[PDB]
Parts: sequence; C-alpha cells; structure tokens
Amino acid sequence: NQALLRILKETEFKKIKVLGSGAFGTVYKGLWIPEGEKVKIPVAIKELREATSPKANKEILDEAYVMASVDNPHVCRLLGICLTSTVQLIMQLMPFGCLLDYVREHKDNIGSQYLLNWCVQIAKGMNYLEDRRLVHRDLAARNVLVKTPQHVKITDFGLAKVPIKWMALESILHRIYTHQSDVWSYGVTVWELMTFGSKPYDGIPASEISSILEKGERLPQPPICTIDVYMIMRKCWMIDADSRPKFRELIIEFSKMARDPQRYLVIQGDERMHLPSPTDSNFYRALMDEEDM
Ligand SMILES: *CCC(=O)Nc1cc(Nc2nccc(-c3cn(C)c4ccccc34)n2)c(OC)cc1N(C)CCN(C)C
Ligand SMILES: O=C1c2ccccc2Nc2ccc(F)cc2N1Cc1ccccc1
Repeated sequence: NQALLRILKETEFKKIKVLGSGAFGTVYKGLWIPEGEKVKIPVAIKELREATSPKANKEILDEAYVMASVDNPHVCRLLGICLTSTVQLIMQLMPFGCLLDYVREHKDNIGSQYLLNWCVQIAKGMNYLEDRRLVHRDLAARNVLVKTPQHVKITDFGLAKVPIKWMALESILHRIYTHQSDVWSYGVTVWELMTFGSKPYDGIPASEISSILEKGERLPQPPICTIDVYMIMRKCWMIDADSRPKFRELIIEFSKMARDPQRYLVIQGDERMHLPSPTDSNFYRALMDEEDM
C-alpha cells in the first residue's frame, strides 16, 4: 500500500540528538513538526551514510514501501522517508532503547518471566516475517527494541539488501540467507538475552568463526539456563538448516516455558524480582502502548 509510507519534506522534522552512529548511517532522536500545527512529535530518524543517486533512491523507495507494510505487534514498521542528497528514514521512537542495552543495564535484575516472554515475542515477530516471506538477515539483541519492559519489537529487517558471530554457517560460507538462517541468529539473540548482553565468541577473531563452527563448537550454556533452554538454542545452530526448529515451534516451546518460568531459568533472587502486575500493564498500555496485542 502506497499510503502506508509517508514522503516527508525536510521542513517537517528536526534532528535533536544522536542515538548512535555506525557504517550504516546515523540514527537521531527527532521531532516531527506537522505543517500548520504547533506540535512537536518525537520520532527516530535515520540518515544514511553515503549520498545516493535517483536510481538508487527508487530502489530504496521500493523496499521502503514493503517495510511500511508490516503490521504486527512485535515488528517495527517503517513510517516515512525524506529524499535529500542523503536519504532520511523515520520510524517510531522507542524511549526504552534496544533490548541489548536494556539487559546489560538491568543485569541480574531481570526475572525469568520477562526473559522468556521476550523470547516468545521475538519468535512471534520472526514468524510474522516468515509468513510475509521477508528474511531479516540481521536479527540480534541490538535489533530488538523495547517499547515497554513488557513489549519488545523487531527492527532493521531487510536492510542488508557483516555480523559474522550472529550468522549461520551457510551464510558465512555461501552468503545464503533464508528463514532458517534467521533461526540460527534467533538462537544467538536468545543467548545474548540469557547472558544479559555478553558478546558471543568474545575475543575470537571473526575470520576464525567459520572454522570453530565446522568443528562442532557452539556458544556455551548460560549459567541461568536449564538444559531444556540450552537444548533449544543448540538445535537452532545445527549445520543442517532443515533440522533447525521453525519459529512457530519456537513460539510454542517458549510459551510453555513462560507459564512455568522458574522451572526453566535459574536466577538468583528470582522470587524477589518484579513480575508485571495488571495494574502496571494497564498503565503502560494506556500511556504509550495502545496498539492491539
Ligand atoms: C541497541 C542500541 C539502541 O538502540 N539504543 C537506543 C535506542 C532508542 N530508541 C530507538 N527507537 C527507534 C529506532 C532506534 C534505532 C534504530 N537503529 C538502527 C539504531 C542505531 C543506534 C541507536 C538507535 C537505533 N532506536 C533510544 O531512545 C531514547 C535511546 C538509545 N540509547 C543509545 C540509550 C543509551 N542506553 C540505552 C545505553
Ligand atoms: O533503516 C531501516 C530500513 C531502511 C530501508 C529498508 C528497510 C529498513 N529496515 C527497517 C524495518 C523496519 C523498521 F521499523 C525500521 C527499519 N530501518 C531502521 C530505521 C528506519 C528509520 C529510522 C530509524 C531506523
């Protein structure tokens, strides 16, 4: 639907603060200023790194139309685009930030109910992408945004068209990207969460990752994970892509674990850590998260 993607004028928005910058461009916290109005609406703005040609822009715009067409409570959707010399893209601002920073910031103060529910929601969002037959190619804890502590959303999918330590072996060797290679990255993403944001294969050169994987080496069991959870992660990292679980199977398996969370994650002081109440859930949703879930 063409109406799902707004073409913006440069006067409609202003960048206020950098959220971070890489080789992929700069992402700013911004304000949307509707023409004729006095309101300033917080948004996220992405400025690409290189200036692009009109023909390059058309291809960017074609993909932007697809990314604006996703409609799922656990997937972020692209909202708008501004076609200057460098292209700027607009999406909803998530004030809580990304899930990677969140688990590092709340290290050891996150209960098992949150961690397992995040795994369900990420798998639900990935299952939606598969049903829309869109391959993410860069699923990681940095690309899961926190709408509320109870509600996370996948972002940055489809943009790669390299995160070696998140990629399936077939992607490293043959640059093959499928939904099953997304399942591999999902397993690494869950490992990031269960380790509260540790770096996978920390200290190991990226050039050597393909070698250790062929020998059967995998990421180690997180201390808080029971073998039931680690076994699921290990199945995600099988060489045979068709033997890896499917996302809808991951939804079901983590859902049952989420209804008995202390049986599947061993966390010191779990019986203290705040579980979300209906009171806190109604307040969060009425305030900043009114979408259907
Ligand atoms: C994982 C790093 C991160 O995302 N940090 C933050 C994210 C915020 N909200 C938000 N909303 C929509 C889109 C993005 C976004 C998308 N891409 C590709 C990004 C790259 C770098 C930074 C943000 C990106 N982000 C946010 O709103 C206030 C703040 C942060 N930070 C950096 C707070 C610092 N602290 C959490 C460590
Ligand atoms: O860059 C992109 C992006 C750009 C082109 C094609 C796909 C892309 N994937 C994507 C999917 C959903 C979403 F919600 C945001 C993105 N993004 C990240 C972005 C966009 C605007 C502002 C900040 C960040």
